[PDB]
Amino acid sequence: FQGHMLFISATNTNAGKTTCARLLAQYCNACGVKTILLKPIETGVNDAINHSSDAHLFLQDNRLLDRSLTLKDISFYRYHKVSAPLIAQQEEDPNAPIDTDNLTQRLHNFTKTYDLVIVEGAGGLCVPITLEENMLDFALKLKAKMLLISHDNLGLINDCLLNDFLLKSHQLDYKIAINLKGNNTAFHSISLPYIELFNTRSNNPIVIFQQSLKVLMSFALKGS
Amino acid sequence: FQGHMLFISATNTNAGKTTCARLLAQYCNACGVKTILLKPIETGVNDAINHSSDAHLFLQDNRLLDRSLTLKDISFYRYHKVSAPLIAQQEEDPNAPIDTDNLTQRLHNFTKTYDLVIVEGAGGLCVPITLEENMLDFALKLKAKMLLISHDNLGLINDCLLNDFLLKSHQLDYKIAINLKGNNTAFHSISLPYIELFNTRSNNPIVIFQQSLKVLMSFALKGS
Ligand SMILES: [Mg+2]
Ligand SMILES: [Mg+2]
Repeated sequence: FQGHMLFISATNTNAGKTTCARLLAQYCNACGVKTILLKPIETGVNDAINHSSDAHLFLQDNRLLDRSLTLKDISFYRYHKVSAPLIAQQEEDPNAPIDTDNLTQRLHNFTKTYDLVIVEGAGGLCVPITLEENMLDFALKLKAKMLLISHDNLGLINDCLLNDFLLKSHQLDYKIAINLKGNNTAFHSISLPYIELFNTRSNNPIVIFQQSLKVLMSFALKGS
Repeated sequence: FQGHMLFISATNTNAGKTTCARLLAQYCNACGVKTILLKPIETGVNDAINHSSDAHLFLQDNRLLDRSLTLKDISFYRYHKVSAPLIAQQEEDPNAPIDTDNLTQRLHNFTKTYDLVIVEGAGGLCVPITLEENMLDFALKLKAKMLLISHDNLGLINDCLLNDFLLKSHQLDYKIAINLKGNNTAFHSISLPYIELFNTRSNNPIVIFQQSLKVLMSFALKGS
């Protein structure tokens, strides 16, 4: 086959997509699985003045494999507004709706040259990209596997399970992984006991990202 | 018929269930719709030392209609742990799993004496009560209408739509209302434009709670 593709979404903005994506791509590359990081859509940016957007961080990592990469090779629709992409596009670029067919082509072209293509979304599964499509729809069009990153705070149970319900209702392979931050041991006392129970009762368990680099590389690469 | 019943859930703990419930019951009572507030399950409490839990606030309001009410008349399963109810119950009261058949009886008994029975949940729709049931399951067993309160911050779009997807997938009447706090005008610039779009495209619109006291009383009381 050509390279595999893994979409990274989240329970909430700031849950840890970018941190986790970069740690997973680093692990994969260290294991000889040639992996690129892409941020096709990004809001809240001003590239004239700031070089630490998600796409810039991914570009830094990516140039360790290809010096010739530039920002426009890995991020395609970029907006100043800190909002859903649909809204940002309508306000800043009214004559250029986001074209997910184009994005699908561009992202799949990287499966020629990489073993794994990691695609970070924006905003969450239900966040609108176009009038007709949300991030999940985009992931479905890509035929990617899905890694949903959860925050590690009170509330994670509800948030994970809301996403579980949406994902299990669609035809894609997915995992949910909690981004368990340093210095949080309330998690183990408050939320973990339910995660444990859920995992005995579910055929698709919720994992802890930090425990799961090998498992998640296996997931991303398995099969066709 | 006997009195109507409205369940109040939320996108997230602290979104504003209790504030909104109390404002809606106050409005209803001022309109001559005799309304009680119930908090059947509550975690994170210590009644020996603190009298400002949700049940205590509801009791304050409720005693304006019935001096004889006490806390145990309106809240039935109460735990110290700040966690999902299932976990709190398993740790603090291992021999008494929450009995939603009992709760259904107790809550319906209030439809004899009230025009509207408002029931606040805990935690969120997917938060576990028993091994088999979450808050949504409880609401379904009650045959209540559902009011889902959303926070007003960036992220509300995703959160509302995740809940929308779950609710529309089940057989109940529901509304989603944003608790738009004082001093937030970012909402109108960032999130409202999408809410507006969504509402033109949906047969069940997302409303703003503060604009909607009349509409929400109408919703709660309509029909059987
Ligand atoms: Mg990011
Ligand atoms: Mg409350």
